[PDB]
Amino acid sequence: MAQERKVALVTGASRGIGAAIAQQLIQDGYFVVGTATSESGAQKLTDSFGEQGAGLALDVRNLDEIEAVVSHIEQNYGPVLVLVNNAGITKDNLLLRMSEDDWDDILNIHLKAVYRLSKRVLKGMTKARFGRIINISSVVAHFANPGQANYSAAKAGIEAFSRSLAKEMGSRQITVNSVAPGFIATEMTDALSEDIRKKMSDQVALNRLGEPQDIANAVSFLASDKAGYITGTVLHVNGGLYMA
Amino acid sequence: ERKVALVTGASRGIGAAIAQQLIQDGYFVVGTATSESGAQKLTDSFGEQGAGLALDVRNLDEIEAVVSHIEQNYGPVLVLVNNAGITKDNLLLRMSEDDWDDILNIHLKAVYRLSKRVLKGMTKARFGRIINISSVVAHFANPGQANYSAAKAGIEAFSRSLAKEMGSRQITVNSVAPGFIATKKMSDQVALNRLGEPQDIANAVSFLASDKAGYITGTVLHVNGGLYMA
Amino acid sequence: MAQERKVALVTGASRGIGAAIAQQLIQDGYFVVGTATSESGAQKLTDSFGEQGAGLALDVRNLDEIEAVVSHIEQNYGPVLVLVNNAGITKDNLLLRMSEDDWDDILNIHLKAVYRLSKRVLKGMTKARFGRIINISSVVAHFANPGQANYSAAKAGIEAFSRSLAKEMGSRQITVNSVAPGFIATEMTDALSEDIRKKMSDQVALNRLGEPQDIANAVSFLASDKAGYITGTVLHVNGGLYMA
Amino acid sequence: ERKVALVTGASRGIGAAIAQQLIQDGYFVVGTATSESGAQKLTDSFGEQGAGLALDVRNLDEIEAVVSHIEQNYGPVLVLVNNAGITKDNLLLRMSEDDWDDILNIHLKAVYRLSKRVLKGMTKARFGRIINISSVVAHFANPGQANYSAAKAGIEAFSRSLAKEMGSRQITVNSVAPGFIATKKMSDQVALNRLGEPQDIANAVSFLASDKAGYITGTVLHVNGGLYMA
Ligand SMILES: NC(=O)c1ccc[n+]([C@@H]2O[C@H](COP(=O)([O-])OP(=O)(O)OC[C@H]3O[C@@H](n4cnc5c(N)ncnc54)[C@H](OP(=O)(O)O)[C@@H]3O)[C@@H](O)[C@H]2O)c1
Ligand SMILES: NC(=O)c1ccc[n+]([C@@H]2O[C@H](COP(=O)([O-])OP(=O)(O)OC[C@H]3O[C@@H](n4cnc5c(N)ncnc54)[C@H](OP(=O)(O)O)[C@@H]3O)[C@@H](O)[C@H]2O)c1
Ligand SMILES: NC(=O)c1ccc[n+]([C@@H]2O[C@H](COP(=O)([O-])OP(=O)(O)OC[C@H]3O[C@@H](n4cnc5c(N)ncnc54)[C@H](OP(=O)(O)O)[C@@H]3O)[C@@H](O)[C@H]2O)c1
Ligand SMILES: NC(=O)c1ccc[n+]([C@@H]2O[C@H](COP(=O)([O-])OP(=O)(O)OC[C@H]3O[C@@H](n4cnc5c(N)ncnc54)[C@H](OP(=O)(O)O)[C@@H]3O)[C@@H](O)[C@H]2O)c1
Repeated sequence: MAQERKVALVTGASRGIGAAIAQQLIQDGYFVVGTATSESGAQKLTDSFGEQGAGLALDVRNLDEIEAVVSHIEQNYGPVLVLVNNAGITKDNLLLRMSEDDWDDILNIHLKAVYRLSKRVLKGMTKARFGRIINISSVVAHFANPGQANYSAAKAGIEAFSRSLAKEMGSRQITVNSVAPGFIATEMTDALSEDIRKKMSDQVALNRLGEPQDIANAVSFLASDKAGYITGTVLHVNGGLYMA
Repeated sequence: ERKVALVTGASRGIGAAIAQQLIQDGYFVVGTATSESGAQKLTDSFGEQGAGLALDVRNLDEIEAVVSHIEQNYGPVLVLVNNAGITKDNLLLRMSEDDWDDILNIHLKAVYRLSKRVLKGMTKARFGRIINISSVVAHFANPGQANYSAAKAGIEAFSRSLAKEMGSRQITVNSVAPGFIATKKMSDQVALNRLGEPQDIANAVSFLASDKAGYITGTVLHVNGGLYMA
Repeated sequence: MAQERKVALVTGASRGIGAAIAQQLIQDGYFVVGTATSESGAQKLTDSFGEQGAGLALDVRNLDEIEAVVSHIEQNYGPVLVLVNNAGITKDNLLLRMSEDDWDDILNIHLKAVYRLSKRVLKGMTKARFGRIINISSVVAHFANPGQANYSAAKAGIEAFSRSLAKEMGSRQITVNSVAPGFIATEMTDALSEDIRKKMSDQVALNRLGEPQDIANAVSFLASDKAGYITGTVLHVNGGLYMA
Repeated sequence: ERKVALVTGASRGIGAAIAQQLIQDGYFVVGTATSESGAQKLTDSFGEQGAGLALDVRNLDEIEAVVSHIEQNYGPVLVLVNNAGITKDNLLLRMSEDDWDDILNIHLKAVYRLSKRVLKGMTKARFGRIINISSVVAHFANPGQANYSAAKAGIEAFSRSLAKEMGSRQITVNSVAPGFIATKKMSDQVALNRLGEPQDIANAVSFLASDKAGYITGTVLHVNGGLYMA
């Protein structure tokens, strides 16, 4: 029997936020394809999802890989009808020490990848007259952070891209939205001290760090029928760290 | 039994959809109408999972009597949805003091009054949801609606201040800003090329009132089909 | 000889920001009417402005006073063509201790006064096909501050009011804008300790408290021909305390 | 002598108005064009109060040569106005990699590159103005402009980050977002019921580059006639 569930593609699904998003979309009833940067990582995803998802190796910096991955999904599982752009890294530096590579690599991994993957999935969504593109942004696209001019520019760019695309695709009942996490407990915050986590949580109105599941819950909502009249927005999930 | 939600203006439209959805979600819903007859209709619709009460949100005495009644009979209000409203549009040159004041009182003052009155129960519970219905026109301005736009924008700023005050007690305070909701030129302005339905707003309120939105506070959730985008 | 300069009305011009705005608009060439809450305060303003302005007593809570003041200006100096809504106070309290009076008095002094004064001056601006309404808002209408739910609601309301009015009056070449100060050195910050002023200035990107003249400079710009294509905006003057 | 301003794309339109205004304000203005012929025309327009240089902001080598030349011959760049730009609009389905990349490079990458290159002189002076020309469409979205809107929104966020980095040295970093500027259906969307002129933008840049805006940093100054309001 053929794969019959709607297909979601979640980039960077190995851990933390990406992993929680992938698992929640599986629980919601999607067939989930998740990506990792290595075959070994991809195989781990495959095993975690069991027979309701697949893991694929992908470096989102490369158009040929993006095209190959989506073609593979279309040929084996179905058209990508939910796209979650989550994969990313940071290369922080004050501008006076921010190299051409530091800049280009971050813009390519974040903003260029959103452009490339969004463009590649539009045809299938158009034919379906259904689609969800959900981009993971950051509180830092709103609240200024020194040392992250590259990351902030990319994430803000993604939000503006999302608005333009939402206008273009709305008549096909495709929604395009962003989710902007605040302080979410991840590998990186785990590496910080208890004292610094307390300083962080004191700035959050809710007085605690969030969890990957909080971001998964937002993505889940946006990907659902409960959010069909929401498009071109940023859904802030930061515990009142930043309010708009 | 269940946690109690209070939904103001639950007789029809958006409020009715919200009240019915929160019932389906598992809340005991107290819905309000401006008449005793409207309040009875709600009691009859909700049956065992809710109650109807008459309330004019312009009046502090009624607000205090209504919440007291709920506390005596059903339990503390742990989800407050401030939805009751009207419009009295006019270009500023034709906008009377009464038209200004009545809109500010029904929308913004009521949010201040009801929010203040429910804080103690939420604080004791270390749980709460205050969900205020705003509007797209608090962002995308419309001539003739200076009173309504001022009130809804006020509500949003109120909500941010209160979110900061109450967050440590795990009370979230948020706004939902509907676009054009059906109660051709309009739907052409919307990216999705259709008007919204009350259920679209109920769905957003339902999300916010749930554990799925436990880390969301002080925000505006825009439900407008791409009529206005941030 | 009759009063020939364009007339500006600046509410609460006794000190700090209001005083600096009034004096700058005089330097710009306006005839400035400033207000104070007492006759004694009004007389001080009269003397400070010399023969290029007037002081009038006004409590902006009262419609009859607002109407009387503007009528007086029209009968003696000219139509109000620049309106600067600056007068105000705070009555801070956490919501559980914020009384009906605390709420009503702040909404009336800030938002109702803007509505009342704006409405009262429109006819003269309409006839002139020139007008500037400039409302003094606050960073707190944007950046959440506990204890100021009344003040934040009023200032945010003023900004939304300004947008609606800007749409209504734009075809008459009347602009309606707000200026949102951050940490400005005033009587109130003078009353704080050196330590607390240092904590404040550490949060400002420019690493210092602003001065009343910084707000006057913004108001001056908006009231000028250099800002004739700017309407319905908030001009933030906070040294990068809050960025949008 | 005077403080040096660099204005990219000063040949015509908004950039030309900015360059002429900054001259009137008292800056020595270095303006740029994409050709040697265009650069000569600027040198001739500016006379004693400015110079023209050829620059394609897509190229890092040219950016570095241009600023070095200015530093050798005129003084450190203390006011940088990033204005040079083009559009390559298309619906996303027809937007090629080249059309994406070229817009990102000319707009956003150039702002990164030029800002980085001028920091040292501004830091030494403990004075600086970086003024980036954005656009209303970074806020009020337009179909067909996903590349341009992404770049301009990126520029604004870049500007906020840099404003935080450089503020202690009294360097301000701000964006000016023009609406429809003339270079009927359009002017009906504008509250002021007319298109803007290049001078409206020059006036806003002039304000920001002056001591009258010494406490303004990390902001967007909207100059759009009420086409889009915050
Ligand atoms: N954590 C937070 O608090 C926070 C706050 C704001 C925004 N965000 C955003 O939320 C998203 C999740 O971030 P995170 O902190 O959870 O990340 P993370 O735990 O570090 O995970 C990174 C993921 O992205 C993948 N990845 C890295 N480089 C890649 C490339 N070139 N191509 C394809 N995939 C690549 C990684 O693959 P491998 O595992 O195979 O290396 C991994 O799955 C990001 O977009 C981030 O910017 C997070
Ligand atoms: N519809 C839209 O497109 C739209 C867009 C943006 C925002 N909103 C907001 O959504 C909310 C609901 O709007 P709607 O379109 O559903 O309105 P609606 O269909 O006219 O319903 C109004 C409700 O409020 C109640 N109400 C009116 N005045 C009241 C008072 N003084 N005290 C107590 N209750 C009162 C009414 O009670 P009775 O039935 O007893 O009269 C009714 O239940 C409002 O806050 C509105 O501003 C709506
Ligand atoms: N200072 C800051 O850092 C800051 C920050 C954000 C926003 N703001 C805003 O900027 C404006 C200036 O504030 P400020 O702190 O400079 O004020 P301030 O120095 O305390 O001056 C208050 C002024 O308003 C007048 N006033 C008070 N109550 C009045 C009433 N009922 N009717 C008429 N006039 C009245 C006072 O008159 P008398 O002198 O006769 O009493 C005085 O001239 C205000 O709107 C404020 O909300 C200031
Ligand atoms: N016009 C509007 O309504 C509007 C609205 C929003 C934003 N803006 C922004 O305002 C800025 C100026 O726009 P405009 O309307 O004045 O444009 P314009 O009249 O077409 O002028 C463009 C300028 O940029 C230069 N330029 C183009 N490509 C370049 C490159 N690769 N390297 C260096 N310089 C280059 C041109 O030089 P040559 O003369 O040598 O070709 C010219 O001086 C742009 O950033 C634009 O995005 C304009």
